[PDB]
Amino acid sequence: SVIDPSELTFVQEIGSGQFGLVHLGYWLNKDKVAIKTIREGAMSEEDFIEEAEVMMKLSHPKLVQLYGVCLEQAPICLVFEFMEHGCLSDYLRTQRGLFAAETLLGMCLDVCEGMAYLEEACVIHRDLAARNCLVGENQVIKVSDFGPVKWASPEVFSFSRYSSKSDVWSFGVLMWEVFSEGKIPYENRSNSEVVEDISTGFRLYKPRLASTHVYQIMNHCWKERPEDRPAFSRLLRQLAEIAESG
Ligand SMILES: N#Cc1cccc(Cn2cc(NC(=O)c3[nH]nc4ccccc34)cn2)c1
Repeated sequence: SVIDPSELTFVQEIGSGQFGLVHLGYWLNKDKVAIKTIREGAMSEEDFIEEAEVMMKLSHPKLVQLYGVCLEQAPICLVFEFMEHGCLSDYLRTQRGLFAAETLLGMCLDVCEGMAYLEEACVIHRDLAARNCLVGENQVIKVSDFGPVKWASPEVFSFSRYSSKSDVWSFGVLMWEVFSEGKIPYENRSNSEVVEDISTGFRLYKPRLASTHVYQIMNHCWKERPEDRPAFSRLLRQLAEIAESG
């Protein structure tokens, strides 16, 4: 669907990413929206439209939804549904010390449900992190930006070979982000240092709020070889097993 600039009311500025500015607005003085205006030079306008085109044909309750595309006036923008609490990364940083391990695991499950859908759809995310996840009504997590050495798997570090298994490693890191309440993976480590530690066999430490079982799954996502990593469909059942038990 096509949206006119006159149909949008820019209320306030709510974020600035590498690819553009995000605003809180209204469409047709009705629906509360998030307007993603393009950043010139950061990416081609064609790729900005294609990103949204792909997303509009992927329907899952745990993936962000668009209202449409506003192309008439530059800066060109994407009109998404509003996610009240914003990015998971920011929502974890503030609200830190208030989360329970039952809530945090439920967030991983929300993302895994979404990721298992994209996996079946043969769609590779390539940048799955807490910053690319959005918190909405009743703390539901939705995946966004489905059109970063700290989230990269060894195949990505040295050979740039992305797969659903590359996203599995990323999800393992996203899990650490979630159970660390927004903390940065490999805190004061350089890109060269992250590659060296992982290549030697080292991995992110067990976060305080995570159980031994949670870390067991994290380490299953962090297997050097991608064939020894579970698919998101297997991963989803693994997390649910601990969700109902203890
Ligand atoms: N009401 C309100 C309100 C006013 C100011 C800030 C906030 C918190 N906040 C919410 C967001 N939401 C988003 O950024 C957001 N929502 N859907 C999105 C889709 C794509 C990218 C970003 C999106 C960001 N900050 C909420």
